Amino acid sequence: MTHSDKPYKCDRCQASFRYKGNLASHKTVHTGEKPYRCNICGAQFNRPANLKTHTRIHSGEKPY
Ligand SMILES: [Zn+2]
Ligand SMILES: [Zn+2]
Repeated sequence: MTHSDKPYKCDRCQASFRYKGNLASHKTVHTGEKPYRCNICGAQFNRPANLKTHTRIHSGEKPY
């Protein structure tokens, strides 16, 4: 058993909410819809998975 009654909570800080609209309202507080940005190229990503795959090219440790 575990505590869980806020399906719509900010997965960035302690803040939590039971409504999706409220979450969006709270998101305005952070002011920065750019979690990850590639300085090398300039691409913006909302997920680290894509960034990890993107780093694949930048992965300098085996040129050939
Ligand atoms: Zn937050
Ligand atoms: Zn890049």
